[PDB]
Amino acid sequence: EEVRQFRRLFAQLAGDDMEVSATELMNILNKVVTRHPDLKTDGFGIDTCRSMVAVMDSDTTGKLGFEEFKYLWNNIKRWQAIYKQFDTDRSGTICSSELPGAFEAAGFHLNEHLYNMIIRRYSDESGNMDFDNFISCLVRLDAMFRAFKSLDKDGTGQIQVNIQEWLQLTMYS
Amino acid sequence: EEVRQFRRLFAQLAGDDMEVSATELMNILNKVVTRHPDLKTDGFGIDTCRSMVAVMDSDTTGKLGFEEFKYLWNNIKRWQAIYKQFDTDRSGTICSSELPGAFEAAGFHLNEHLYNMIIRRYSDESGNMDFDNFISCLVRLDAMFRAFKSLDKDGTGQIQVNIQEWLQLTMYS
Ligand SMILES: [Ca+2]
Ligand SMILES: [Ca+2]
Ligand SMILES: [Ca+2]
Ligand SMILES: [Ca+2]
Ligand SMILES: [Ca+2]
Ligand SMILES: [Ca+2]
Ligand SMILES: [Ca+2]
Ligand SMILES: [Ca+2]
Repeated sequence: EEVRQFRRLFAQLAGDDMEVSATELMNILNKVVTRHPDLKTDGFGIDTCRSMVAVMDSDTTGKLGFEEFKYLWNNIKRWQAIYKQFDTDRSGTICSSELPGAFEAAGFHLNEHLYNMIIRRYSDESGNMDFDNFISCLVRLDAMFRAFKSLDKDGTGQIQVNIQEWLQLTMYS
Repeated sequence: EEVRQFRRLFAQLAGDDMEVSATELMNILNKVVTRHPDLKTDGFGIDTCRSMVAVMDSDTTGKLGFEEFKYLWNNIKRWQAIYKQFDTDRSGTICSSELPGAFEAAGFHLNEHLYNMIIRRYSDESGNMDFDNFISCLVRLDAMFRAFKSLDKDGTGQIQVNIQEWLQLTMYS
């Protein structure tokens, strides 16, 4: 039943070219946030959505196919539940003191230095991160751990990255 | 005279913390585009501006100091002139056939594969790129070349990193 329902959701979202564009993704995510008054956001904007699609577009078609979209969408569902669970003051936002528990719950165990860098790059002047910023961050963070793992074939925790690979991974993002 | 005028522009823009925030950068860049009706754009948005500030924030204060802002602003000026020069049909946008000349004029030599990625990430469905997208792309592209070259002083074409280093280098919206 869930497999059939998800297939229908994808079919209706993707439309006539059978892939999910940045605009299509933006529009469905903004529909989600309308339904959840407990998620504070200024909206998912197009630039943020083009970045999400690029970092998830493993076959470089420009758009998200069934499996690419499935991976992203199920992550967003999980991360949404986490954001609500770790917003322990109901601000509708994740503050700097809430952030480590939320990221750790999502399987990302970072250190103070890296949390500080995340807050600086993604959170506002008060140290608060809203829903679109949080989802944009996690999608990227997950992709960057996955890219590292794919290059660390010998399991040493060091990767060698050539210039071409570097430009692909940073620019198509 | 121009040194004095630029110092005044920065002082008035940066205000009471003497650094330029993503919001302050957004506001001045949108003022620029108002003055140049020959540059087509849907505006500089906040997410794009937060990314620009982060990639330019080499002393990790969160905002752009005098020298950081000077380096960014002078790049934007050069790239704006290039955009007008390589828009050889006066559309107010850079098409896929105008892009290589514009990037080459800005010093960047990329393979066909990378251009295809950049056009998918930054250009519209017709292959046309607007002004904010063009500037956002070049600021990132320049930053990513500088980051890599700093870590490959030898010119091996390869860098070695651990996960912390990787995430510091790549966690840029
Ligand atoms: Ca579609
Ligand atoms: Ca794809
Ligand atoms: Ca909260
Ligand atoms: Ca936001
Ligand atoms: Ca300021
Ligand atoms: Ca700074
Ligand atoms: Ca043109
Ligand atoms: Ca634009």
